[PDB]
Amino acid sequence: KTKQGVAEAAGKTKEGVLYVGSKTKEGVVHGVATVAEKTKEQVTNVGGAVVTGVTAVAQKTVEGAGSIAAATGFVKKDQ
Amino acid sequence: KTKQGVAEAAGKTKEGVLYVGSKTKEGVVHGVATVAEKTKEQVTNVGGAVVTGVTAVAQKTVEGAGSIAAATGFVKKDQ
Amino acid sequence: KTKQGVAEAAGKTKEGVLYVGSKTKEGVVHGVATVAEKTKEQVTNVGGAVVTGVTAVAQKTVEGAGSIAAATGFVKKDQ
Amino acid sequence: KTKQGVAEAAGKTKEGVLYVGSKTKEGVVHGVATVAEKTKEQVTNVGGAVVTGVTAVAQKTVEGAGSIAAATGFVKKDQ
Amino acid sequence: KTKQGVAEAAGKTKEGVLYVGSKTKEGVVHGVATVAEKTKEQVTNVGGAVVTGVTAVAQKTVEGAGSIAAATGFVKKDQ
Amino acid sequence: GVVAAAEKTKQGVAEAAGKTKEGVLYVGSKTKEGVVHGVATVAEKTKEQVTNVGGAVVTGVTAVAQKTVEGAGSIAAATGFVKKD
Amino acid sequence: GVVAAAEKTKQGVAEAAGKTKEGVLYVGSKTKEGVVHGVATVAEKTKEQVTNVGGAVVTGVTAVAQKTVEGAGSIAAATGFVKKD
Amino acid sequence: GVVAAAEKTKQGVAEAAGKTKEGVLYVGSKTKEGVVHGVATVAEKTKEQVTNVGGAVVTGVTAVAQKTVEGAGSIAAATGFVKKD
Amino acid sequence: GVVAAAEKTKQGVAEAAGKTKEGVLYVGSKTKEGVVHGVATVAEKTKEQVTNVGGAVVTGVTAVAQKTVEGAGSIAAATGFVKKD
Amino acid sequence: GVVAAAEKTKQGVAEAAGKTKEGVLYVGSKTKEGVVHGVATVAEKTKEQVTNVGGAVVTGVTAVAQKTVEGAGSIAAATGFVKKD
Ligand SMILES: Cc1cccc(C)c1NC(=O)Cn1nc(Cc2ccccc2)c2ccccc2c1=O
Ligand SMILES: Cc1cccc(C)c1NC(=O)Cn1nc(Cc2ccccc2)c2ccccc2c1=O
Ligand SMILES: Cc1cccc(C)c1NC(=O)Cn1nc(Cc2ccccc2)c2ccccc2c1=O
Ligand SMILES: Cc1cccc(C)c1NC(=O)Cn1nc(Cc2ccccc2)c2ccccc2c1=O
Ligand SMILES: Cc1cccc(C)c1NC(=O)Cn1nc(Cc2ccccc2)c2ccccc2c1=O
Repeated sequence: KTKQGVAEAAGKTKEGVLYVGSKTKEGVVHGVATVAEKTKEQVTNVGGAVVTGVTAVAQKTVEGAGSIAAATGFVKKDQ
Repeated sequence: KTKQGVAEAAGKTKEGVLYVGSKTKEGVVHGVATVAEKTKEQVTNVGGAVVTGVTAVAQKTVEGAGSIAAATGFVKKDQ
Repeated sequence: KTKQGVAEAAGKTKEGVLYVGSKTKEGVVHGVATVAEKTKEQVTNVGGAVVTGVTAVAQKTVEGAGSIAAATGFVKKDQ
Repeated sequence: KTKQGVAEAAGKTKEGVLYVGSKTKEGVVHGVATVAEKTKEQVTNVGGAVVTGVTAVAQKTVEGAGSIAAATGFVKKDQ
Repeated sequence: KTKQGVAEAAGKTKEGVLYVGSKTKEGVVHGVATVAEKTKEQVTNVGGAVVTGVTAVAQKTVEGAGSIAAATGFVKKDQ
Repeated sequence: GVVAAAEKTKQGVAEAAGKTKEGVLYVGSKTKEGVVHGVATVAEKTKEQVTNVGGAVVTGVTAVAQKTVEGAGSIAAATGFVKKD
Repeated sequence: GVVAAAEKTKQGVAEAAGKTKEGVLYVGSKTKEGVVHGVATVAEKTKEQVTNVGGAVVTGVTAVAQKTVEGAGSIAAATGFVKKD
Repeated sequence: GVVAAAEKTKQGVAEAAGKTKEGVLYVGSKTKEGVVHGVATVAEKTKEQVTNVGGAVVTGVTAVAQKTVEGAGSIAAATGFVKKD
Repeated sequence: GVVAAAEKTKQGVAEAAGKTKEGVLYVGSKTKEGVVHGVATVAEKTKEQVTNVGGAVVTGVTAVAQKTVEGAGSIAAATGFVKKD
Repeated sequence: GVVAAAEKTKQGVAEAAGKTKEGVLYVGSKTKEGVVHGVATVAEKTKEQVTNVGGAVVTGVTAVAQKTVEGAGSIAAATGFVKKD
């Protein structure tokens, strides 16, 4: 018996109005806003990596070892 | 017996109005907004990687090792 | 016996109005908005990768190792 | 028997209005806002990594060793 | 029997209005705001790593040893 | 006078506008004007008497949602001698 | 005067507009004007009497959703002598 | 006079605008104007009497949501001799 | 006079604007104007009597949400002799 | 006079603006104007009598949320002889 990340709700009544609710959020990206106004961007790239935009990554994994959620704007030359 | 990421709701009544609800969110990307107004972008690329737009990635995996959710704007020259 | 990512709801009554509901979201991309107004973009590419648009990827996998959800704007020259 | 990250709520009444709710947030990125107005950016890159945009990463993993959530703007040349 | 990071709420009444709620936040990034106005940035990079944008990373892991949540703007040349 | 020109190029765009007026636009947005949501009423034994003589009476469980642009929204109006010249 | 020109190019676009006025546009949007959602009523033993003499009475469980552009929305209106000249 | 020019380039954009006026825009936004949400009422034994003579009465459990642009929103209005010249 | 020029380049942008006026914009925002949220009422044995003669009475459990732009929002108004010239 | 120039470059941007006026903008913001939140009322045995003669009475459990732009918000107004010339 083991509980992990469990939302539990219980209610009891006889007469009237009863409301029961449960919510669970795991690995959730919520509410990302970006505004660019009159922005000047000049990029010169020679064999590299340049990142300018908006990146939103949400990952949920079970029994996963060595997982990478996001890898943005990198140069890898492993031998 | 094992519980993981479980939303549970229970309700009981005799007379009236009863509401029971349960929600679960795993690896969810919600609410991404981007606005660009009068933006100037000049890009010169020679053999590289340039990223300017909007990227939204949501991944849910079970029993997956070494998984990568997002890999944006990279140069890889492994030997 | 094992529960993972399970939404459960139960309700009981005798007289009146009863509502029971359950929702589950796994690997879901929701609500992506992008607006570009009077935007100038000049791109010169020679053998590279340039990404400017909007990308929304949602992936759900079971028993999958090494899976990649999104790989946007990259140059790969592995030997 | 073991409880970890569990939200529990219980309520009881006879007559009236009763509200029961439970919420759980694990590895959640919420409320990221970015505004750039009249911003000038000039980037010259030769074999490197340059990151300018907005990155929001949320990762939840169970039984995962060595996992990396985000790796942004790096140069790796391991031998 | 072991409790860790558990939010518990209980209420009882006979007549009237009763409210019971429980919330849990683990590894949550909330409320990040950034504004740049009339900002001039000139970057020249030769084989290095330069980071200028906004990064928000939230990671929750169970039974994970050696995990790294964020690694931003680094040069690694391990032998 | 508004003049835009582009000469001796490979890719060229020349746009000139005298007067411009933008409008309203909605992208991925939700709106709620005059919305009644989630009303629950429980009554066991209610004794009610109404005696109306030339009036406006609104009685019982009432849920009204209204949205008017160039008009008035009323629930109970007992008036008289309404004229427009 | 508005002039736009493009000469000696390979790909060229020249657009000139004197006066421009944008309009309204909806993209992936939801709207709710005058909406009644989720009304639940439970009554066991209700005794009700109504005596109406020249009036407007709204009685019982009532759910009204209205949307008017160039008119008035009313639920109960007991008026008299309405004239327009 | 507004002049924009671009000569002897490979990629060139020349835009000139005399007068410009931006508008309203919504991107991923939610709006709530005149919204009634989450009303719960429990009554066991209510004795109620109403005697109305030429008036406006609003009685019982009432949930009203209104949104007017160029009009007035009223719940109970007992007036008389309304004229417009 | 407003002049913008760009000559002898590889990538060039030239924009000139005489007069500019920005507008309102919402990005990932929530708004609540005239919102009633979370009202709970419990009554066991209420005895209530109303005697109305040419007036406006608002009675019982009432939840009103209003939003007006160019109009007035009233709940109970007992007036007389309203004229506009 | 406003002049912006850029010559003999590889990447060049030249922007000139005579008069500029920014506007309002919301990014990831929440607003609450005229909001009633979390009202709970419990009554056991209430005896109430109302005698109204040409007046405005607001009675009982009342929750009112109002938002007006170019109008007045009133709850109970017993006036007379309202004229506009
Ligand atoms: C709702 C209600 C109930 C009972 C008592 C009243 C006063 C009201 N309020 C109104 O009628 C508001 N109104 N008035 C006028 C003008 C007018 C009214 C009556 C007769 C002649 C002219 C009007 C004209 C054109 C389109 C809309 C409207 C409008 O909406
Ligand atoms: C709804 C209601 C019930 C009972 C009492 C009243 C006063 C109202 N309110 C209104 O009739 C509002 N109204 N008035 C007028 C003007 C008019 C009304 C009656 C007779 C002659 C002219 C009107 C004209 C054209 C299109 C719409 C409308 C409109 O909508
Ligand atoms: C709601 C209500 C109930 C009972 C008593 C009253 C005074 C009100 N309030 C109003 O009628 C407000 N109003 N008035 C006028 C002008 C007018 C009214 C009546 C007769 C002739 C002209 C009007 C004209 C055109 C479109 C809207 C409206 C409007 O909305
Ligand atoms: C709400 C209410 C109830 C009972 C008593 C009163 C005074 C009010 N208040 C108002 O009617 C406010 N008002 N007045 C006028 C002007 C006008 C009113 C009546 C007759 C002729 C002209 C008006 C005109 C056009 C569109 C809106 C309106 C408006 O909204
Ligand atoms: C709310 C209320 C209840 C009972 C008593 C009163 C005085 C008020 N207050 C107001 O009516 C405020 N008001 N007045 C006027 C002007 C006017 C009013 C009546 C008749 C003729 C002209 C008005 C005109 C146009 C649009 C809005 C309005 C407005 O909102």
